[PDB]
This record gives sequence, C-alpha cells and structure tokens, in this order.
Amino acid sequence: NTASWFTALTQHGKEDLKFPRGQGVPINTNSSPDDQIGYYRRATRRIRGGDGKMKDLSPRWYFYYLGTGPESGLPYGANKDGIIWVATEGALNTPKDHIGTRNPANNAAIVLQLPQGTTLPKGF
Repeated sequence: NTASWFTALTQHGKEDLKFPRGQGVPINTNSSPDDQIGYYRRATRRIRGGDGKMKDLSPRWYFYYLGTGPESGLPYGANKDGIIWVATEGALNTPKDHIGTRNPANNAAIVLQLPQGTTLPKGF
C-alpha cells in the first residue's frame, strides 16, 4: 500500500543512474534540509512483445527517502544492484520515518524536479 512520493526518472540509455556528490535529491517544499538524503531504486517492467516473446521496457528509477520504501532497512551507501544513493550537503544520516512513503489513494505523486545545476547522465 506504499509508493514513492515522486515521479520516476526513465533510463533511456545503457548507463545506470549516478549523481555527483551533493546532487540528485528531488525538490520537496514539505521537507527540511536535514531530510534531503535517500536512494533511487530501479524498477524494470517486462511486457509481451509483438512477437509473443517477453521484452524489457525502459527502466524506471524511483526516489525514496533514507529509511523509507522497499529498502527501508538499508543504511546510506549500501551496495545493492539497482540501488543508488544521493544526499545534499547538510542532510542528517538518520531514518526519515516522519516522511515515509506515499499512499496513492489520498496523495498524488510530486513531479520530480532536480535543483538548479543538477547534472544527469546520458539517456535520462
């Protein structure tokens, strides 16, 4: 019953998601400077293609605050395939259980917006 608070970054290229130190955290006016830390989780979807065979769709990366989402128990910097970490300078390395996850039944997803001067890899 839980989803990301933001819309996804679609991976159109061959390279995985990666942000330079300090960049990557989506803008949220309902959050404070201490909360600006989390991870992007890759979600690949498979569909029945025009030839009957299963084919992959462009991967989607969803942001979740630290201590929240499908990898709530993972600490910052944890090595896991499909998980990349982001944190703004000044955010505290503590769980963000007060923000948590979004319930789509009563909350719309916030359009993913990166701060001014955020660099994204090719195909994003």
